Amino acid sequence: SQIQFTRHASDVLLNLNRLRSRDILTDVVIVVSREQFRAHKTVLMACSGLFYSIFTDQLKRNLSVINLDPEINPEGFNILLDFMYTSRLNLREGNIMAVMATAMYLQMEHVVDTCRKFIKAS
Amino acid sequence: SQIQFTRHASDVLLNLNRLRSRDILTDVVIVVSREQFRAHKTVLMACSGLFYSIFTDQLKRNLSVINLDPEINPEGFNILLDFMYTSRLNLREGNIMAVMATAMYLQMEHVVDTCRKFIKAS
Ligand SMILES: Cc1cc(-c2cn(CC(=O)Nc3cc(N4CCOCC4)ncc3Cl)c3ncn(CC#Cc4cnn(C)c4)c(=O)c23)cc(C#N)c1O
Ligand SMILES: Cc1cc(-c2cn(CC(=O)Nc3cc(N4CCOCC4)ncc3Cl)c3ncn(CC#Cc4cnn(C)c4)c(=O)c23)cc(C#N)c1O
Repeated sequence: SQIQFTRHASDVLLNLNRLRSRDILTDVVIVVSREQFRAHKTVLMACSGLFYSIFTDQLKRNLSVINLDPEINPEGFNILLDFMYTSRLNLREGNIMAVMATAMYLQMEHVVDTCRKFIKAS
Repeated sequence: SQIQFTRHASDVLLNLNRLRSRDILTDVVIVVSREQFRAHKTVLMACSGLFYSIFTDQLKRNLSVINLDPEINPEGFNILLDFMYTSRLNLREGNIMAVMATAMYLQMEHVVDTCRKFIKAS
């Protein structure tokens, strides 16, 4: 019975990305080898099984720094972080393997499955 | 050139609402007369000109309690808060005026315009 606003969720996500771009209310830095990326824990939890499992635990919920596995490619992480905030996944031949492995680690199944589709289509 | 995930933003918003329902990483209580509502400031900012203007200001960004105008109907606020987190607006004959006035106060134009449409259609 409710009126549905079909662009609202996309508009929210765009505004959340705008807040990230201005470092407004970001509450964690994710450290990936020599690079650092600020984010909102709520968005990370919404998009990643790894981050969900980390921050749901009261033991870890208040952490302000998360150090990822040093084997994780920073570019691959950046691609996925941008995906979380945009719904747009930049997959190429040159990044597919890194992106797929990073998405497995972050526990992002739809991206992993899309990577499998990308592989099949080339 | 990016692959588009058409359900991702909706899925993010659903997960943010799930976090709200469990009081996970909520960072503000909004006080509306005798009622209180917990939320994520980032979502409020993403959906409301009033909350955007409040929390962007470094003077007010860290506030944990916001007291709304005592004239604001708590039910009307609740309807709009649920809209922010769901994209679904519960407009009825019995709540339209309160919802419209609350949306004006919260600076949520698309809802206000939809309220104007609802009035025109009855
Ligand atoms: C929106 C979105 C979410 C997830 C995704 C999020 N999460 C975390 C999660 O589930 N969070 C929440 C769950 C609930 N619940 C609802 C009520 O019932 C219980 C849960 N409530 C609030 C939050 Cl924040 C994910 N967690 C796991 N996976 C799966 C995976 C994987 C994988 C791939 N390879 N490997 C090794 C593992 C997800 O995809 C997401 C992945 C993608 C992708 N790709 C995506 O576009
Ligand atoms: C997604 C969504 C947003 C807004 C809405 C949000 N905001 C706050 C805002 O604009 N936040 C941000 C803006 C930017 N910028 C992008 C780059 O350029 C600058 C801005 N970046 C990040 C954030 Cl969080 C709104 N603020 C104002 N209004 C308009 C109004 C009104 C009104 C109605 N009656 N009265 C008296 C006032 C909005 O609708 C929204 C309203 C609705 C509705 N209905 C809706 O479904």
